[PDB]
Amino acid sequence: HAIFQKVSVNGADQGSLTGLRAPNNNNPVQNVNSQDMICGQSGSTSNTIIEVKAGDRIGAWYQHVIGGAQFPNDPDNPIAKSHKGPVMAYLAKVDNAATASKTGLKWFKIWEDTFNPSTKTWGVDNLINNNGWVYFNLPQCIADGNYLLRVEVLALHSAYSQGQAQFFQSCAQINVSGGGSFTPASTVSFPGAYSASDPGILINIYGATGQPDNNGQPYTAPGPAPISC
Ligand SMILES: [Cu+2]
Repeated sequence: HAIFQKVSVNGADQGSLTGLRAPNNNNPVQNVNSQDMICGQSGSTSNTIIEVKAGDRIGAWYQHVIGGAQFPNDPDNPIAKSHKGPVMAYLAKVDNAATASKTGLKWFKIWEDTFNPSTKTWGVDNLINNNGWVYFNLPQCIADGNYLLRVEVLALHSAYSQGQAQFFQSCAQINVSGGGSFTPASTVSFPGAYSASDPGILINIYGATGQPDNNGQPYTAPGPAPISC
């Protein structure tokens, strides 16, 4: 249970919920065919469009609730340690990131932090150690203009049952300057890109000793592979 609620651009804090379409509650989305998969549950919307340069170091901040820890010494801030899973970031080109409908967009993945089998480290593990932040560079080649920036935590602690994987998503409204001429060869739909039966969604991550180490096996994140310039 956590909410993507803040963006940083090359270390510059943009402010809580500034430029975000984020849910009001930290409850997970579990139906991969729901419209809630696009930007999380409908909650707060911002009029701000975050100005970014292609290649910038983007930070995405998860916290247990809106504003940080739910209470002093909250053990589930930024997110419960049991919630092992990947973190993924997608882009969708839109004309107007402040007014565009989240429905029917053409998404492509730009980054993911999934699972390292030799270190037994999940993307969520890195999120926790970075105090809720996940860091990734916008591709140098993406074209100028407005995008929705979709960041997604997929918690797999009870994903061994159908439809029980937990998704925590929000969208950031951005405008890219100094970009290139990249257009994705292929795009995916949200909802639609994920299926409940995907090997990275319907999965038992627990090993011999009951640890969430995926039995040291490689993990296949759902959706397309990250694009390359
Ligand atoms: Cu949770």
